[PDB]
Formats: sequence, C-alpha cells, structure tokens
Amino acid sequence: KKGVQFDDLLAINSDVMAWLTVKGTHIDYPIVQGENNLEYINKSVEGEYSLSGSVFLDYRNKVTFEDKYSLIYAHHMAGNVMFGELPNFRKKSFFNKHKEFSIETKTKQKLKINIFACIQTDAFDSLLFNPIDVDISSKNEFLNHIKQKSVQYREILTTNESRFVALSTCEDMTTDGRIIVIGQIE
Ligand SMILES: [Cl-]
Ligand SMILES: [Cl-]
Ligand SMILES: [Zn+2]
Ligand SMILES: [Zn+2]
Ligand SMILES: [Zn+2]
Ligand SMILES: [Zn+2]
Ligand SMILES: [Zn+2]
Ligand SMILES: [Zn+2]
Ligand SMILES: [Zn+2]
Ligand SMILES: [Zn+2]
Repeated sequence: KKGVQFDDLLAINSDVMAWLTVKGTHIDYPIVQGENNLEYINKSVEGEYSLSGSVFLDYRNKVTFEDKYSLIYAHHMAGNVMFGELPNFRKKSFFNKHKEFSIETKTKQKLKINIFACIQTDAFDSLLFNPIDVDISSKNEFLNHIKQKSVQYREILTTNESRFVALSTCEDMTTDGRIIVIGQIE
C-alpha cells in the first residue's frame, strides 16, 4: 500500500520514481528507474540484492511520463512475481471490464491511463521495446504496428500530442514471447 511505503522508498533509493496501480489486479507497486535496463534483474526497490528483482521504467524515459511512450518492464522473475496477471487482458470480458491504470509520480502528480490494447509479440519486436524508436515513428505506424499484434483492441480518441504507457514482461508459454498492455494518458 502506497501510504505506508512510497515516501519511505523514495527516501531510501533515489531510483524510486513512481507508484503504479492497476485496478482488477494486485498490481499496486512502487516503480524504479535504473541507469540501464539490466540493473533491476536481481535488485529490490530498496536497492539490495534480490532473487526476484523489480519492475522498472525504461532507463531512456523521462520520470515525469512526458515522453510519447513510457515503457514499464519486468524481467522474467519480477514479471512472474509481480506482473503475473497481465495475461488476463487477453480475455475479452476482462479487457472490457478493466480499462484504466494509474500512476503517481515522485512529485505526486497523478496520471490516469486509458487502456486500449493487449499485445502478443516477442523479445524481438522491432518497435515496442525502444521508446526512442517509438518517438521518431509516425502515429499511424505505431498504431498499426500495435493493431496487428493485438489480442484485444479498442479505438479511442487520439491527438498527435497524446502520450502512451506500456506495461510489459515475458509470456513463457510462447517462443521468446512478450506481453504488452498499452494505454493512453488521460
Ligand atoms: Cl525485450
Ligand atoms: Cl507516436
Ligand atoms: Zn536515475
Ligand atoms: Zn475484475
Ligand atoms: Zn540505480
Ligand atoms: Zn531479462
Ligand atoms: Zn519468462
Ligand atoms: Zn500521494
Ligand atoms: Zn511494425
Ligand atoms: Zn477520459
């Protein structure tokens, strides 16, 4: 719970930079950003060694969620431990029922994200694991790339100023499989 832990985590590890909540799941966690994307494989939010590691914002993103595309990722262990419910978004009824997640930043800014796709892709997706590549792609290539890999999708109003947030980890039942749940910042 955020009220007991967030400030203290923030005080303990300057890598701590947001809190993530996804209604309909037990995803309700502090988020770190590392200096690279391997740092939190075997490191906890408190900054110590860990067998499961942590969920992390891509090192190339702005902590303020100002970028076009903010990628929140978990490696294999942390994904199984913390993001085990993401594949529920593959289910029609689940996807139609749970439509948002929210983030609170370290300056206590509150963001609401509107979910529009659940994606099945793999570790070698040419677009979605690089926020820089996304930033320099057109909105239409981004949305069509996503569309063709989506198991669930919904059309929502977008502008060219729209920002996106993706949550992702592995899906160990398919080859090099990755799941992505993506939304648009309210
Ligand atoms: Cl990857
Ligand atoms: Cl874009
Ligand atoms: Zn940093
Ligand atoms: Zn539910
Ligand atoms: Zn660090
Ligand atoms: Zn990994
Ligand atoms: Zn895995
Ligand atoms: Zn607060
Ligand atoms: Zn593509
Ligand atoms: Zn709205």
